[PDB]
Amino acid sequence: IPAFHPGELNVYSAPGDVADVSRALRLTGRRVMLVPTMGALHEGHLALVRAAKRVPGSVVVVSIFVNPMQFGAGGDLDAYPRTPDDDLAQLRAEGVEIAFTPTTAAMYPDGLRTTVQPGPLAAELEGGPRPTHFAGVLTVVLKLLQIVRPDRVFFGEKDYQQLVLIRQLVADFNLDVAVVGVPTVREADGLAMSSRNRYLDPAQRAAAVALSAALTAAAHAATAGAQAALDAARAVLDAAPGVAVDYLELRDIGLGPMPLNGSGRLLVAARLGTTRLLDNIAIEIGTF
Amino acid sequence: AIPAFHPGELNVYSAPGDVADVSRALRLTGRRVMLVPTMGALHEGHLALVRAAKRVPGSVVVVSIFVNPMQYPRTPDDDLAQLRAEGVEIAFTPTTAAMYPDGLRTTVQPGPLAAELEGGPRPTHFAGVLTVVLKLLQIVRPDRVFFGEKDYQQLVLIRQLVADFNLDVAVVGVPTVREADGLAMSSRNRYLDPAQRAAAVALSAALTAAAHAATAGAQAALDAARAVLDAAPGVAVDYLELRDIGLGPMPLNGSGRLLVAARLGTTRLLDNIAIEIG
Ligand SMILES: CC(C)[C@@H](N)C(=O)NS(=O)(=O)OC[C@H]1O[C@@H](n2cnc3c(N)ncnc32)[C@H](O)[C@@H]1O
Ligand SMILES: CC(C)[C@@H](N)C(=O)NS(=O)(=O)OC[C@H]1O[C@@H](n2cnc3c(N)ncnc32)[C@H](O)[C@@H]1O
Repeated sequence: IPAFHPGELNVYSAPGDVADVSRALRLTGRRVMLVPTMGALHEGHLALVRAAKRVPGSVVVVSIFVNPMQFGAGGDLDAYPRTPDDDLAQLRAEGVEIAFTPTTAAMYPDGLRTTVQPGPLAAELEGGPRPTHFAGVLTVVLKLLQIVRPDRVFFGEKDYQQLVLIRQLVADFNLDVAVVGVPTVREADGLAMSSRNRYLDPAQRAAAVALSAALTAAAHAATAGAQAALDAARAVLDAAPGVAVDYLELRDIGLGPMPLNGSGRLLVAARLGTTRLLDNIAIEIGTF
Repeated sequence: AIPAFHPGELNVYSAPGDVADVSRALRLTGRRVMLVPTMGALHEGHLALVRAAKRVPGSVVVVSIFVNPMQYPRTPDDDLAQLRAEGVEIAFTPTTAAMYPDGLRTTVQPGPLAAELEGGPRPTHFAGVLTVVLKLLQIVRPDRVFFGEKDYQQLVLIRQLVADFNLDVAVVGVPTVREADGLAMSSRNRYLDPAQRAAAVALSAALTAAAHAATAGAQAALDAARAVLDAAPGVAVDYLELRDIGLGPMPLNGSGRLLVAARLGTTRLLDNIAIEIG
């Protein structure tokens, strides 16, 4: 096997390497935590890291890979922020012991051959205009799960539809891994932290508070029912300078069609100039 | 707590979590878990897979029996009896509802080979096969998984699954078991009337002739097989194709595979054979 130095950051590029190291560690009793990322790490990613780190006797594997398969059209791929130096320094600071940084050739030696076909949820919301996006995501996440074989895998609630689809993947293929959702990390004014936030100028940055404002307003209005919750969110988004709403939708927590008046998730996607922002929140209908 | 396991006896589990728990406990005790996926109605062709799995030192054999609705009689008690007689220690016999508790939701989409040959008449067949095999691999987590060369295209697509999804299992293909005259063993053979069963020998005869004709090249191999099939009455050839061993285009020399499918009345038969060109 390759070398592993405990209490140090170990960086592996080869899938076989991180696989052997993970397998070895699992036999020594350490529980293996996996945090899949596309790099450009910020505080939101670090909350997943810290959630992983908190599991007693955990070894934390953070993968960094920009997956060509989940990008669909033009140059979303070439436009994705890549800050690899900073990424490894943050992981060192967090006391993460393993970074997995595979090449495209190592992940896709045969191009797109066998792939994962998600359920119908992948055609909705984010999947609407990007009908192959989630197939890309679930395919890469399945591969990472098989390479690393973790006990638990960590995803943010910020990408709630992704989190849900990953739960379906784990259930539907009988994967032996626990999926842990981690609450969204927000700036001081409520803005959901995202790498995309850097594409916002100072005007747009100011208008952007509206997504989380609309959602939290909705969450409190919801004592008055679903229509009140939705109308409150919409009013806030309409009061906001140059925020173009793509969707604002209230669903059950599994992203089915809402109960009558139960527990749910309110999701929004909006454009500020060229920058598409996402946010979501837990909603309880008729409950203070 | 781990379900009861009695060594040297046939232990039957219907719940995925149960066989998962048992397989995990056994590997920890120094056993090597071998998986043999079947749809039951076992014959000597299936038992060859079993015997291959058994001879691995330290092996514990898991035979799954599950009829996939995603990819016609049944004998549960007789199947279990055969496994008992082979000395298999675990049979996994789940229900459709246990395997598919949420219906068909996430599935495996095979590569383009799935659209070819057997995927011609049945264009969603291999999607069903790869999905269920992926599920059984995750449930049992075997060290090795066994498939017959009889279903060569199936075997090749399973190797593609294992490669593409980085699965940590060895895929072992087991030679086709044949009747005394060379007909590949299949439950479908019993449906053949005496004339059809006589004519059916032409598939295997055609392929072995080709394998021997191939010292004279690719075209001589193909022409030999076609002549043999042309000498049989009531044999409707669906395809006869020579490909490389991974089922790509045949290279000019080197190793190949010759595959045939044909219909004798209502019964469809398949066969294939290794070929070495020149
Ligand atoms: C690799 C695969 C999972 C890919 N589709 C992906 O989402 N890559 S990612 O780098 O954009 O994000 C990695 C993880 O960080 C999570 N994340 C991002 N921002 C936040 C935040 N503000 N609060 C909490 N969690 C967050 C995000 O939901 C995801 O689970
Ligand atoms: C579950 C999945 C594998 C499913 N598609 C399937 O094939 N079920 S099956 O019961 O019909 O086949 C079980 C296994 O037995 C193998 N098999 C059958 N006949 C023979 C034979 N004559 N010689 C060698 N091997 C043989 C067959 O190729 C397969 O790997």
